[PDB]
Amino acid sequence: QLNPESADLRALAKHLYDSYIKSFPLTKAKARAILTGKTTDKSPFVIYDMNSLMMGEDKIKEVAIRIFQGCQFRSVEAVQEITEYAKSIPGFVNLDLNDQVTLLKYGVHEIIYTMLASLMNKDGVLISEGQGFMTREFLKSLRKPFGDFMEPKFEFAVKFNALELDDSDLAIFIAVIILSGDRPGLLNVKPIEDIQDNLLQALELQLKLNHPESSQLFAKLLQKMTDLRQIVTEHVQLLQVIKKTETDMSLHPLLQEIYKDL
Amino acid sequence: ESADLRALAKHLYDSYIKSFPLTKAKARAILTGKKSPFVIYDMNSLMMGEDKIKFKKEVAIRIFQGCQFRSVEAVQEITEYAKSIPGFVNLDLNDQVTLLKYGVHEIIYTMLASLMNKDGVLISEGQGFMTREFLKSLRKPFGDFMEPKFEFAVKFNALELDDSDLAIFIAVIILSGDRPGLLNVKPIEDIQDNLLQALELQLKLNHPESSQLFAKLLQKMTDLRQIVTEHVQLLQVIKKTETHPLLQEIY
Ligand SMILES: COc1ccc2c(c1)c(CC(=O)O)c(C)n2C(=O)c1ccc(Cl)cc1
Ligand SMILES: COc1ccc2c(c1)c(CC(=O)O)c(C)n2C(=O)c1ccc(Cl)cc1
Ligand SMILES: COc1ccc2c(c1)c(CC(=O)O)c(C)n2C(=O)c1ccc(Cl)cc1
Repeated sequence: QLNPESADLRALAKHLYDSYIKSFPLTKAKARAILTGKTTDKSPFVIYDMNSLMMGEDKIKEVAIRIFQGCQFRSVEAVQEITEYAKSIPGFVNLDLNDQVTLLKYGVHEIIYTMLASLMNKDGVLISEGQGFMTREFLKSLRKPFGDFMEPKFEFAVKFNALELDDSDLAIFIAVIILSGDRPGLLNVKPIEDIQDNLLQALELQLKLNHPESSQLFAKLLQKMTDLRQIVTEHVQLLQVIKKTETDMSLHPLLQEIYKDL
Repeated sequence: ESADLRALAKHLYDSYIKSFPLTKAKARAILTGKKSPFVIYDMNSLMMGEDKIKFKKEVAIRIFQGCQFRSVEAVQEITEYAKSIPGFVNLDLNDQVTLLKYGVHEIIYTMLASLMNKDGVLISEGQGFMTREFLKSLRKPFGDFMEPKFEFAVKFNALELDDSDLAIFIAVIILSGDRPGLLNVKPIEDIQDNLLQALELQLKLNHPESSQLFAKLLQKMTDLRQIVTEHVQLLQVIKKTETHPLLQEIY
């Protein structure tokens, strides 16, 4: 049943889950509760058009660019949360400082899209800490350059969410993503792969115990990692179109460094 | 199932051995040193190997075209192999075509790695060895079409997989249920599910040593698809060169 090796893996899964809850205010469990059905101030105000958007700004704490800026800041914040979480991953802070930067530089967006799926269903996405919900249709109808940014995330989210992972699963998966080893520019790949192998072992057991009847969930989840890369690249090219189409459009420095020479 | 997975593994290996002329074991012997292949390291050596070895104006272009000739050949070998995978033939015909159309490229690079090392690649069934430098020394954008494969190969070969491993991995690549246009994704995923179990057992029995090799191999699929997207890119750019009708059709 349980053994010395298996026991260390469960301890790691728990540590990671506990750190995950402490680092990310809006978990998938909370997201799903708001999306499925409640009464408490859990019910989100829905934005599906210009007027409703107008209304949401009064109920929630051109539009194309206003949505852009809001989504832009939330990513900066997400980077901060992910960065905080990364430090809790055993051995991560002990690695060469440059590699810590490299790992974050490349894992941050893959993680952002992974967790964003937790806030999405086929019809829309929770915003402003769960207070609002912006429909998929509204986002897809935005001015040419802007109405093409979210669909690819929704397409991914609908399929990824089909795996039915919960937060304890995601906590370990997110750690695996960060501690890659095949990221461009890494100095000491060995120590990084040793940590990842251990996280992989933890994720494998975690999925088997939490999802007994889900055959090869582990392999299916790992394959999803390719969907994430695709999302990142595609997103980058779309970002380049924006930089040129809206010379009056900014872009937070933090995000700008992540994308530099990516 | 313990035994049902090994039967599947053995079956794929046997079929893979029969569908693919040059195996990794075969190529490895030839690559490290175990008939010394003709080496193409520069222009004159190529020219010599052409009439001396006999393969099948402007070198960069002819080399690029030879890559296509071999790719098309490989496709038939892969198609035949795909047909030996249990369940494949019973799938909707259009899906089979969809799965092959999107999978051959991934498989081509996977297998191409078996014939590469950090210094070059084995050509024309091991008879030759085109050097990595000669390839990188090609002009226009041609001196950069093989390099990404080498970099992928270098990383992929580090897993030290053997033919029996690759046989199952290649079947997994073919039965990808996320290919665009599929009409009945279920059977495809049910087969890949069965193949993934077989691949997992195979890697644990064949390499007790390397921890999480199964997971590491699957992560390599991220790399593969990038090599492909990237390859499709260069191919379109190449579509901007002046320097048949029936051949252009075949390819
Ligand atoms: C998945 O990408 C998005 C897209 C739109 C977003 C957000 C995130 C967040 C943040 C979040 O969801 O956590 C908010 C608040 N969005 C807004 O709709 C918005 C609307 C008007 C203004 Cl002025 C500013 C922001
Ligand atoms: C959670 O995933 C996303 C999705 C879209 C994003 C971003 C992050 C970031 C932040 C980043 O990429 O670091 C920017 C700047 N996005 C946009 O360009 C954008 C354009 C138009 C609209 Cl309507 C909404 C968003
Ligand atoms: C699985 O599909 C392929 C695709 C391309 C290939 C090969 C196999 C092999 C392996 C083989 O042919 O045995 C080689 C050597 N490829 C070349 O890059 C190449 C380049 C220039 C010329 Cl002129 C000829 C071949």
